[PDB]
Amino acid sequence: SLAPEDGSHRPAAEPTPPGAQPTAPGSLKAPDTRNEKLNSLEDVRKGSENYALTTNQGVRIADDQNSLRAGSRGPTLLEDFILREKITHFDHERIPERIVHARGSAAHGYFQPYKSLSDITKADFLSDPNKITPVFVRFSTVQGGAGSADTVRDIRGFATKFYTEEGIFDLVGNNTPIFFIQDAHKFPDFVHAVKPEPHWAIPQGQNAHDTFWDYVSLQPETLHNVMWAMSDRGIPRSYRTMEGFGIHTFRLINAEGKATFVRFHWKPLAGKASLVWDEAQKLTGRDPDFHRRELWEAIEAGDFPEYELGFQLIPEEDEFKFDFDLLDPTKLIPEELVPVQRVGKMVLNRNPDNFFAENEQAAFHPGHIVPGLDFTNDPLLQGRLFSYTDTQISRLGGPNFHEIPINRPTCPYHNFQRDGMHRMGIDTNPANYEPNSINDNWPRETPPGPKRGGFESYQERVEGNKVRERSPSFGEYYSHPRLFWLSQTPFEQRHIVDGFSFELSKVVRPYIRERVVDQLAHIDLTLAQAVAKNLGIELTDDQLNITPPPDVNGLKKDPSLSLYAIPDGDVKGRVVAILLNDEVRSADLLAILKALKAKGVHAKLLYSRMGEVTADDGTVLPIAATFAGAPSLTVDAVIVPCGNIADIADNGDANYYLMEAYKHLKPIALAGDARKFKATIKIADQGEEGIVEADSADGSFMDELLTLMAAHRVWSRIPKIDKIPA
Amino acid sequence: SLAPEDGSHRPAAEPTPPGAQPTAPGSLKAPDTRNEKLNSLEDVRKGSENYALTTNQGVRIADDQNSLRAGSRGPTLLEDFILREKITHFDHERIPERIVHARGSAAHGYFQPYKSLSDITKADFLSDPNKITPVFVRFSTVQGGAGSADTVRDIRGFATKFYTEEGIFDLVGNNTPIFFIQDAHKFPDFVHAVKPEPHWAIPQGQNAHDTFWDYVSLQPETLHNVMWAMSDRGIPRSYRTMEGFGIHTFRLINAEGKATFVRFHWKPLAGKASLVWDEAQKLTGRDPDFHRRELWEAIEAGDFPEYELGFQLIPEEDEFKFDFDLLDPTKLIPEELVPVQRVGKMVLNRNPDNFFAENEQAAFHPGHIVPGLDFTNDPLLQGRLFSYTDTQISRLGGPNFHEIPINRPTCPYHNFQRDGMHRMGIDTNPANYEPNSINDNWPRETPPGPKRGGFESYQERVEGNKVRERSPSFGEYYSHPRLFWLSQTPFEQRHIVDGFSFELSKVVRPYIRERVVDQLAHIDLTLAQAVAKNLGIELTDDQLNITPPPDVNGLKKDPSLSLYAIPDGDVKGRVVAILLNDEVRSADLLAILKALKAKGVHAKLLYSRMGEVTADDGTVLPIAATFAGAPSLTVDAVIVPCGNIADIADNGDANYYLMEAYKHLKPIALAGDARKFKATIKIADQGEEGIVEADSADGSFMDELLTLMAAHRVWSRIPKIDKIPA
Ligand code: HDD
Ligand code: HDD
Repeated sequence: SLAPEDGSHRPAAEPTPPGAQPTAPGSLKAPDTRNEKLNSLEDVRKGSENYALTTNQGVRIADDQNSLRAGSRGPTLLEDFILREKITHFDHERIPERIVHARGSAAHGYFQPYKSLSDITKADFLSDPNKITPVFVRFSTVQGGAGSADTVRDIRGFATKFYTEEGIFDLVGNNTPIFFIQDAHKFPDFVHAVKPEPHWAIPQGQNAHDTFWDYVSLQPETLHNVMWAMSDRGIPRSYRTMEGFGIHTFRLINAEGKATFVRFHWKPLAGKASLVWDEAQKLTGRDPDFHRRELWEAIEAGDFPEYELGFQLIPEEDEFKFDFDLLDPTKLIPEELVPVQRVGKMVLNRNPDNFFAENEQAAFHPGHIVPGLDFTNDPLLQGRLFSYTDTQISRLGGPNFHEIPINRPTCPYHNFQRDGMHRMGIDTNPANYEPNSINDNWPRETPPGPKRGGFESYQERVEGNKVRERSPSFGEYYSHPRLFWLSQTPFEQRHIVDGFSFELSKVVRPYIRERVVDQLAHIDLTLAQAVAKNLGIELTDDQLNITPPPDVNGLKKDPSLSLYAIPDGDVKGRVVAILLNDEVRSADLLAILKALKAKGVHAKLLYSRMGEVTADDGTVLPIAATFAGAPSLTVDAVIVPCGNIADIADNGDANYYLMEAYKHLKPIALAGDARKFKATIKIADQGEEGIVEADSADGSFMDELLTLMAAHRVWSRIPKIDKIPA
Repeated sequence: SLAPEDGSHRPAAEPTPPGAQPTAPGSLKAPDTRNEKLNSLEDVRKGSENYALTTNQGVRIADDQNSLRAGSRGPTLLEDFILREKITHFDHERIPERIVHARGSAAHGYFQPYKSLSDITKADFLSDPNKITPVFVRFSTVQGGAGSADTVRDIRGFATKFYTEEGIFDLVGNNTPIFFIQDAHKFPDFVHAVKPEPHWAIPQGQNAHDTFWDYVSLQPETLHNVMWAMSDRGIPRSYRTMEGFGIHTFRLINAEGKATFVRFHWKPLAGKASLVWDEAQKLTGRDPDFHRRELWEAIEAGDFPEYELGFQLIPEEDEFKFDFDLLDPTKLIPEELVPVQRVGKMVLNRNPDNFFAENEQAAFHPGHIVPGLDFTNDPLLQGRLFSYTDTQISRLGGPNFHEIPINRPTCPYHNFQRDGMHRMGIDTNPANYEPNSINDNWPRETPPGPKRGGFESYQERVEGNKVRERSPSFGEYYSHPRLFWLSQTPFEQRHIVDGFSFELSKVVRPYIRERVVDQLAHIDLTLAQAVAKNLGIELTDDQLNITPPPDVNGLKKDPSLSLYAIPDGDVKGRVVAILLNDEVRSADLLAILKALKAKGVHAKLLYSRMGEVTADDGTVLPIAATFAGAPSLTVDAVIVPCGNIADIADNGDANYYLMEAYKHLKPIALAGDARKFKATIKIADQGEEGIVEADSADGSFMDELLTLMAAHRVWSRIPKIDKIPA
């Protein structure tokens, strides 16, 4: 036996906080969590304990340490079938990554609606508040490869597979409410532009290069989503703290055949929260798997990601009531004009067992709809419907990708389709066609109906010539970017300016930067001037005189577009670094941890080495990480208790830890002699908002810190940070 | 026309320093760089200027902006073949990445021997110093995906495809002289252990995780390459500044049929140089494409990567003369015992045109040898021979991957093989079998001979039973790690310690850390105690009393194992950050740029914003990047000219710039009022070795600076950096 005697190789099969236990496969970690999809994957789950090592043919292997050779220093023999099976399988492990959104992290969960929506849709998964629908959700970036970093600036994908009783419904969204382009025909162009440039394949995971800004400068329709991407929306703190949107207008179809237009929304119940750019960038180097890790660990801890499904609903007769086209995917529907009606709740409560088998192989496709939904003519949606079926033929090896376990419906599926690579189902039907008499025409078509009926498209009127033409109604590019800008707080505006300025600095051809600044002058002259200035560009007289675009249906702002305008902080599942010394004051530590535990906030105990330290009273404190190994990038706040402060006062790493957290606007709390650390970050004797300080770590020292954490970052600190060399 | 009037979209077709011009495909950048292989690709290069946009079938496209739809707001029509072709090709762009070494960067060049080697090898490419062999070289990391970061801690791959007159020879090596494991049967185990863990696919590009150290702790044969990976060898400054090795003993065979044992080496003519860990890790976040960028830009600048090919030659009668087995790929041959004969030089002088077509699709395989070379019984080599043919069947789509342009021989190739997916050659031979009379038996076998002859294996004697058994002569695991350890400088020793300490700190299961510490105590107690101390572990008495392993054939060190013991700095191609201010002392800048130019050292002008600044004498200085956009991580030294130092004196980014560079041991030079920056980095009034300072930037100031740059980093500074919060 290689396992240790004390059984410490095996993670506890119960919820534990991040870092307490090694992470494990979801069905070993949380064996008691179940839903109908997880249950149905049981036939393909393979265990391992107490089984013999075999070939794939079931032959027991005696020596898995050597090749077969003629003499123990001799040549390897071709007859070594155990070696060749094992190397062959290794040699063919990889499958193509997704063309876009290659980088992504996934979890199982469930959805339930709040009430029946049968008055507006016959969709079965929305028919009954008791009806629970298993889900599999994959979150992702867009641009980078599967091995790229999580906390890049990019759009995020938020893809949900609902395993309904009437088929698979995939809701394939992003974390911003619009897309960059209007017609699918341009997708390979846009994607080629944002992707690594084709001569040298640089840069990975970054829009900060010439071809992307070239495209944008020439295609003003992209400016709306670019504004989002340049805002702090482009750097979420967690997949748990971002919004999701279906982007397109789709249709709900009720049992009377009435169509209602709908846009889909996901509201994060843990609230909205983003990083700051310098933090996000550095974090791609300190922990390129930060969001993937954070997601897995939240679930293992029982901080399950929760989201609320919502619908913006527009009657058919209201199609033309707005200043923009409902079918234009570069246009959002302001919540001030059409509120989001709450629909149901989704909880992600189980990690996969095998990342490749469940996550890498999952195929999501927005054409996968169910009776009670239908499409519209949104010409970007329209082209999507072709792609997500097509791409699976190479990515997943052929037309039986629905038989890969994670993709299988849990409801019945029967039809006359046969064969194809790696065909699993063995059909016993004497007929493989219809109509047939030799099996009495089974499986049979089902008329549409109120429930359990066949799919019928809504009979929308089509009238016009066969044209490759953009609708004139789509030809307005600035008003939405402007509404977005005006809806942001002043610090969010600063961050947008600085996103454009940093990205444009990396564009080598100066005329591209100028053409982008010219485009910004059409959206807002304040934004345009602030960017221009950071680039050494002066606006012309002409540019200074560009009339701003009209407001959107009378709105001069919509605060639902801002991350922070309306506080919606949740501290549960956030993390605090506690910087230890070799003689910690235990009364400080007890108080800190007790207050954190009460609010569901985790802690990591840091020191200059691993092992343990002993507190003043003899208490042994296990160290999670070093200052350098778990940098401030990875936590939401930092607390330093009293003790032997001299032990760390001249530690570069410990000082720097505070400077980095200070710069990135995080709450910092210092107790007793840990107040000495005020010098390092240049805090006045009388203190400042965002630095909590006191003789000892209570009375209200933890309440104040916890209040700063609910506000996420100390925005008021922003003018103070250019000073600090961090 | 969309290009700018002044033609600044197009980079000059002449060598230019990094950042001076946009980078370009190699045949547009260096159209007159030719070699036989590059010329032979001309049939497949496709241009673009002045051609009409078409489908793949050659049909001109009128509107590449719109799908075809029934009405300009109507549905997309299935008959849109233009859209579907474009989206189909997009949907299938990706191919499986390499199972290992997926991340890599490649260039064209040539090789030429220094003298005829026909005394020891009939290999045609080694027959005449005037024989020029085109080459294609791909450098890589090992663990991470195609999308992961360059400056990770990893082994690096160094693969060279020689397009010889008698066949392709691929020399498929790494940047350390041994591998982790003895027998190819264990390669899937080792690789699964090092790769992201299967439940959650974390971590990317890092050995710093439980499963890797689990394997290492249980397989002491790994310890030798583990030591190299934990040293600064695991973090090269550049693919130009690392060694390459074939690892295995192979054979040269001469025209008389005499076999000589050979190990291959590549010696970098730019010298050996590595980053420090904190810089490397941070650089994976600031520029994950840094090595790829730096290789491409060196070649565009004319800093061609050059390497000397070297052979360690051991006569057949000397097979058993050492105290390790020549066929054990975890053992190196110390150059103190068998010197490296320098045999030729390879120059990398042209970048690819298309990364995907030339780099991603390149197939290298060590079984691709030519008459004059042969294999040995090394059980790791033996197993590789199977893998590199097998893996291309999925990765490159079939058995015709040799017809992919970058992979084609430039010499004749004719045989009876036919068909296979994407067969390009159209065979006219009446026969597809031999022996045949219908084509008079052509193409025909060729007897082996001194030149242009067929391949015959060296008739090595085999005697032994069919066994799966490790040779007992491979059962020694510690003496090579020890020799490597003892051969490092004191500062390289500290970085090895820090390497294990950092990595093991991230292993969650503490017993794994302990088991690894125990292994180190079988190598060297000093090492084992220093790593234990960082982990909060105490060695027992038993561990304190483990006898060290014996010397290697009497050697207690070999300075050729160190990166830095023997000075071999070359500053050509290195880069310095010059930090600007809004009134630069122009006389300082003239002197600096002049001295750098003379040594081939590049410069990047940095400021708080883009655009320009104007010098005291009115010279207009273009800014390359901001302090934040081109961090000190990306440069070899920092110089700060005099001028209006007040302008940057209080800029946090400029201050941090100097702190970061100082912490990573880089030379810093400060002229006139720039010396006010001594305060940010805590430098005593009467100066410190590694900080160049003077009233102005005279001739002596630049010589001192360039002398430091030749020593790569200021190792004496290491005790000062603990103090610095950066
Ligand atoms: C016409 C092509 C096309 C266009 C216009 C879009 N996409 Fe897409 N998308 C794909 C073609 C595609 C794809 C090529 O089919 C992918 C890559 C691999 C795959 O399975 O689907 C994909 C993947 C993909 C994923 C990852 C699903 C997963 O995690 O596996 C998400 C979240 C989206 N897309 C979301 C969007 C949104 C919100 C869009 C605009 C509203 C959008 N896509 C436009
Ligand atoms: C038994 C399997 C096996 C073993 C023991 C090794 N490798 Fe390997 N290697 C592969 C199987 C393989 C592979 C699966 O066939 C790869 C992956 C993709 C490809 O085309 O070849 C590969 C790729 C690969 C590459 C990248 C080539 C390129 O850039 O495309 C390098 C540099 C090496 N290997 C070097 C080594 C060295 C120096 C080894 C030990 C001395 C070694 N490999 C052991």
